[PDB]
Amino acid sequence: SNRLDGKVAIITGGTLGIGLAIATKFVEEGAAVMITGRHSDVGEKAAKSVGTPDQIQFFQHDSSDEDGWTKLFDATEKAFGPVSTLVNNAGIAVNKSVEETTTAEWRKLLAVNLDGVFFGTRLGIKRMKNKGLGASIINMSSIEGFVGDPSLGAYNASKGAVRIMSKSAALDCALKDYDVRVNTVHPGYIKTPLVDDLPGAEEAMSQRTKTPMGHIGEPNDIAYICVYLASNESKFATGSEFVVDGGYTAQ
Amino acid sequence: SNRLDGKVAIITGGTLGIGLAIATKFVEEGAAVMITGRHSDVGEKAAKSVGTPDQIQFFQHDSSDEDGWTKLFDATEKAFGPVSTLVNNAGIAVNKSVEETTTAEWRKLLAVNLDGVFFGTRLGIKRMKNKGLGASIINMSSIEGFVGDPSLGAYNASKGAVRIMSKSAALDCALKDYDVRVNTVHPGYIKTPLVDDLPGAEEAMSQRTKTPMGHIGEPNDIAYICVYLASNESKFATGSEFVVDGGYTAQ
Ligand SMILES: [Mg+2]
Ligand SMILES: [Mg+2]
Repeated sequence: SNRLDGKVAIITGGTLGIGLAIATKFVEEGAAVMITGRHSDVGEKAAKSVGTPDQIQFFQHDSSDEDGWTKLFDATEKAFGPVSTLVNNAGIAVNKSVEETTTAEWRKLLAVNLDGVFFGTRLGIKRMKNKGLGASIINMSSIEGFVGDPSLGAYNASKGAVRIMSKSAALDCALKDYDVRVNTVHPGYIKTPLVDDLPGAEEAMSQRTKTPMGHIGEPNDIAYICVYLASNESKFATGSEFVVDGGYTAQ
Repeated sequence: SNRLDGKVAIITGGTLGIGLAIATKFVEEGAAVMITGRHSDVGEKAAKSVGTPDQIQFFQHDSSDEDGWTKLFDATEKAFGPVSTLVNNAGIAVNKSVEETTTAEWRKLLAVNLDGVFFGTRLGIKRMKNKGLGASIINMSSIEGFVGDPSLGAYNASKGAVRIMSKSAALDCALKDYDVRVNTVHPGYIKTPLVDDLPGAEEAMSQRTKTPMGHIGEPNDIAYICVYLASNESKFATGSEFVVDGGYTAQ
């Protein structure tokens, strides 16, 4: 289909789940991809599973590591040429209400879910602007960027932050004619091995009072909207929020 | 009209502008008030200007100071009895795009605008739940919790964070029957001495492409919605955002 002909993408947290599905579909559509993750055993196997080194490689990185972002961009460009596309997908969760969140939990979650997305967005603008690449920054979020969950307080803070920060970046890039778009993607519940590892989680998420479709999604649901946003098909979309949630936020 | 009969309020950043107007109207409506600010020269004059120590006192505090929060709730309880009402109003600005934000600027602004609001909200829930106080946490925000501004990147992140974190807190308090409401307030542009000191700032904010009313607001515009939210008049309002912006976000 070649919908991402010539694109060079970084996908943070690309070795598992949603990130891995995005990476897989990006390679299928002609993009060269650098996936990141915390563990080199998982990451090297993930890249080889998707394609050859001319298509996809792994780079070990914690998205909260500001200095490592520079090496990540350098390694990606050395492998594949100038980066056109950044998917800020790496994220973690803390299962606590605001009331029950420790300051250590707060700082750990914000380091990945907010600081890391800031570091990637800021550096991506600088490295991606003014190169005629049709550059696109896709900031992964979730339904928790729109609605509260009583037991995801810090997570809610991080997703609301990325939702509105992304609009600021989108506007600055558009007003300055940078040729960089910035958008957010908001999955509802998505089946991954990690959800499968939590007894009863999918069953609770599939209740009609949570997901009206009565089931949860799959990683390719998020990969397909990310192909659209990375592609030049979405060249007029910037500062927007794309929800794929089985009806969660419609009620 | 005694709309805040018996209430005991903490107002962070209560020595200037919006915070001082909220403190003034809260005292008029029968609340006891502890205002905070950085500077004891400003804060002691401000409290004395509003009322007697039985009505209003000052407590020196940086809202980023986690231990100081414990001291502030202790001092307010000692002065006035159990705290019923918290206005998280302290905030700062950085005039930078996401691209042009330094990490130091990012961490300085989030320390006040996000961590400080988290510290206050978390402690407020713990100290005001289950006391029959009609407790209310008002998290101050702005139009930049809804829309991007290309030159307020970190500020946008902080306001989006507080917007959705406040919904999480509202839901958990409601579900647990804590008798604590949490809401956000979103001023547009407000005339203050700080705006008056920057030639042409008010004129630019008053252009119809910014504020459709063709002028900016005043601190009492925000004080009046805060009286409503602190009062038992708003006992069914929780998890909501209240915008007072001259039409800014309507276009
Ligand atoms: Mg090949
Ligand atoms: Mg709903």
